[PDB]
Amino acid sequence: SDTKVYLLDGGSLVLDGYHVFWNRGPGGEVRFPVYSILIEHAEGRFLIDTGYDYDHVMKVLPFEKPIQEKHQTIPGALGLLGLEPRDIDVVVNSHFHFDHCGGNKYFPHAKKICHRSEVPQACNPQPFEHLGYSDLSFSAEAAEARGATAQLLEGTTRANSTFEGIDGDVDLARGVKLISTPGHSIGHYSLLVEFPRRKPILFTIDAAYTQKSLETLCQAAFHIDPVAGVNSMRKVKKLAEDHGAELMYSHDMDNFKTYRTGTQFYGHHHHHH
Amino acid sequence: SDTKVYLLDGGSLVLDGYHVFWNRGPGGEVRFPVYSILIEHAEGRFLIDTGYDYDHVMKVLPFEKPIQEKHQTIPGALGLLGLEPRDIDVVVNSHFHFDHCGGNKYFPHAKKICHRSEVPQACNPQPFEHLGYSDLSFSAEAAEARGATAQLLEGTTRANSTFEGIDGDVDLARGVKLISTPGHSIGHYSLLVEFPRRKPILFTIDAAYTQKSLETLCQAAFHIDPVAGVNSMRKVKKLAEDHGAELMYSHDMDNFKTYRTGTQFYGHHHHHH
Ligand SMILES: [Cl-]
Ligand SMILES: [Cl-]
Ligand SMILES: [Zn+2]
Ligand SMILES: [Zn+2]
Ligand SMILES: [Zn+2]
Ligand SMILES: [Zn+2]
Repeated sequence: SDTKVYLLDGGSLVLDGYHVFWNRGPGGEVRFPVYSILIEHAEGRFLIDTGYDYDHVMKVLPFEKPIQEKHQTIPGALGLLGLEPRDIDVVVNSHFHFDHCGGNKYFPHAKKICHRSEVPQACNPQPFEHLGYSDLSFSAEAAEARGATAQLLEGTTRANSTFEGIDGDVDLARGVKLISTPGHSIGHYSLLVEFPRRKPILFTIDAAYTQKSLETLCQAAFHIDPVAGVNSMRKVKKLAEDHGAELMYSHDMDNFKTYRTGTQFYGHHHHHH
Repeated sequence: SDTKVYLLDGGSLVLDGYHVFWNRGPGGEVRFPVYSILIEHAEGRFLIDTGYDYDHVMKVLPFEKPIQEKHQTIPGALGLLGLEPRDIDVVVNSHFHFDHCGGNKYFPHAKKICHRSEVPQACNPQPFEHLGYSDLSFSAEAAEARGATAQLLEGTTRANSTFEGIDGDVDLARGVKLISTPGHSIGHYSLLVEFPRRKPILFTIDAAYTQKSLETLCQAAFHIDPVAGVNSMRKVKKLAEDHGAELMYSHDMDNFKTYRTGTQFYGHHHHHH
């Protein structure tokens, strides 16, 4: 069956404008959305990222003032589509900052995929990365390494939280490509989805928070290598041009309000014939 | 004659707390001092850094709300000591962000020294570095490369604005060591001054803006490589321990108010014998 993309609306968080636009700002509170990307594909149901865990943010990062209603948890968002976590075959994480892996705990049955460097980074991050990598409930191994086993959902084991590590640009499935875009994090991935009858979508994820971020090459203040970060923005600019792909950003409220979420999706049949 | 250090008070600038403490903040306007370090040495008078140019900041970065009185320009500060720019034999720049090289224009006669990578960086900086490297009046070559020859003081030539490039930890003079501390910028240098009868001083310069910055390994948001930036903070922590050196920070108002400036200096005779 034809590839469809559903965006799982995961509520919102707040940072300073200086967090969102490194050094440029302007300052002041900025609320931004968090979402995950569900692909219904011939080869299976693939979930890219799993949003944030509300209790985690309220305990560890309450200054981010999370707003997330019951339909904006991963199980809640899947429920809107008549699905449950057990329906997802593969979970892919762009990276393991807390706002992209907070729902992994619900998928012990799924195959898990991430960049090869990301699990080791969560186990032993740079000192300035501890708060980004603060939810280790996605990995028994990383939780153990970080002294955070108390975060683990009951039933989580090393066996059911082991990732297949990947590297470079790689095909997840037919017309679904993971685009290596490191800098924001050591193994950060963006996502390119191709369709049978509409143009590709390039999900920048955290390689570019907002359209303005890309336009100005002003990345987020959270990064491990801002030189890599800029080069990954250029890679994204070009890949979208070269593919005629449409760009969708991770944490851009104005743009997010134009995005289909919930039961609305990308990849409609055309009724041409 | 015995080594003496005079701090040239160069007024102040404002940034957001998020600029000063990368990602940690808190936010809000923070005013911080800018100073240069004059060493009266047997081998000559060495000036490390030259503060900011007031007209440059008011034209290019007015949001930094510069305050600088006439005795806080480099000629003004030297005047407090009965000196003029012509009295300085060697100018060393820690790096070429505008707040450390704005007074170089006054020293065409002096030998100039900087890290080998810093002039090329000013000529062609990373896109996110353009505003840090925004005053090119210290170099005819860099001004030309950046389309900024209008910034040049009359009489400035390639001949009299050429630097001797250095690399690694190197002795500028007896008991004066330039400590390589890259990360904040590609060729950033800190400074260690040893005396005949008091403990060394390690001037962190921009490797650590404030005491709190060092204590928490929270560097400034302005950097090119934050991994290098942390490692340079560790190098500074250790070198100070190993030397029993006293730490002095670049942009720390609370600490700066305890520092000797103007006619007060470090390196007094002890009257013991
Ligand atoms: Cl569509
Ligand atoms: Cl003294
Ligand atoms: Zn992130
Ligand atoms: Zn994110
Ligand atoms: Zn600097
Ligand atoms: Zn500075």
